[PDB]
Amino acid sequence: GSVYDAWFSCASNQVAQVLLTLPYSFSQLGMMSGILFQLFYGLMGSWTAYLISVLYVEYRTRKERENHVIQWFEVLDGLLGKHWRNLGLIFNCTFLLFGSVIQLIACASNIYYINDKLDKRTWTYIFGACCATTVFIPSFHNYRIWSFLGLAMTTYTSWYLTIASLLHGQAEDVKHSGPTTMVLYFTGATNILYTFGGHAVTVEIMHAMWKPQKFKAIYLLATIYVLTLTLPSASAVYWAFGDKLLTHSNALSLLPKTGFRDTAVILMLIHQFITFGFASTPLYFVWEKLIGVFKRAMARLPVVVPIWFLAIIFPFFGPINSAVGSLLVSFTVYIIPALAHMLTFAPAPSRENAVERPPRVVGGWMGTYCINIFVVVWVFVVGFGFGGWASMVNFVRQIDTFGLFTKCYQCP
Ligand SMILES: O=C(O)Cc1c[nH]c2ccccc12
Repeated sequence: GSVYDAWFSCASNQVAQVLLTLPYSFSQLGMMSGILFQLFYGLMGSWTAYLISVLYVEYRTRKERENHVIQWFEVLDGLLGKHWRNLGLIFNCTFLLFGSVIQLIACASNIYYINDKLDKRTWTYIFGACCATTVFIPSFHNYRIWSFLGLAMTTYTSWYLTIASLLHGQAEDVKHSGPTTMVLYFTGATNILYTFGGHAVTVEIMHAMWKPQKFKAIYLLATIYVLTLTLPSASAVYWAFGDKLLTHSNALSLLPKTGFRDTAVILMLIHQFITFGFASTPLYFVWEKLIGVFKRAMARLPVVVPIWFLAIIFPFFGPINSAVGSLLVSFTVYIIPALAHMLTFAPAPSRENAVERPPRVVGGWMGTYCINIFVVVWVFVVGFGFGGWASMVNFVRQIDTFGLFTKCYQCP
């Protein structure tokens, strides 16, 4: 894969469905805090990808001096022993199970907005089967070169949301109460945390390059483009509708029904189904290996049954993003990538003999360790501590409001 091919991957593996939920998040944070968090986590999310990049280079160089595919649960094994391999494997697979569920919930939610004759829960049955057929495909890693399409699908939707909101225009009923409560505020901040970071598949992309060393720069440019997709779409939609978004998690529910809006759903539905096969093809690999194992394709289904159940019992499109973000992404994409870097380079011989030197601008090892400590401290307290509690108390509130196995979420 070429260097530019990866940039299409880091930009398509980024916001897929959360792009629709970001406007809902700002209604809980306010426009000011909303912009700052995306920039704040955008840089931290881009910084942790660098941490995953130096770790991968260190692993391969050590292993080459003493191969077809590498993954995160194996890089930790080589550097920090098998104890971290189990730690990384569980958190990644748990994030893929729920991360894959979010796609199924999003697909069912989006389709409802072009054909409302069937309720959203029923659409989870139809799309659940259309997402359970992923077991009948050997793998999607071989088709990671078509990521340029995913960027186009996300690019059009982001530019529609901002342009459509601006043309729609706000009205007298529109109000912007900003951070009304801490439960809502931290729930929104967790959606932005869930948005950025790398999504745990940042180590597989690097192995496809002719020169994996320069990935750290590519991701930063890939995150800068994402901010161009999220900052104007989320800021504009919030401006047009304001607090009305609080009861409308999906931005497409508020924008007027139009042929252009239909395109947003159709293009976005494809991008989420493919993103569903990208967040489940690793699950079908670990799962089959664990059980030892068309004789194989059908056997993958057991993994899908949890995806159906979670997607149907908790169709909470908006709040689920925060529930996954605070408990799993905060420990899978921010804290573990940061702890591993600190542990591996803790010994003096490893640090001095590091394959790649630390950045001069950051300030050498002293700067890198200080930043890594901040990442762990900030995400652990705000990302997991406050974010987890606020997300959970907001998540359970959905159960009271809409009930278990709700027929339809946040629809008229
Ligand atoms: O970032 C998101 O909205 C979710 C997402 C996009 N690509 C993914 C790959 C694996 C797991 C989750 C995601």
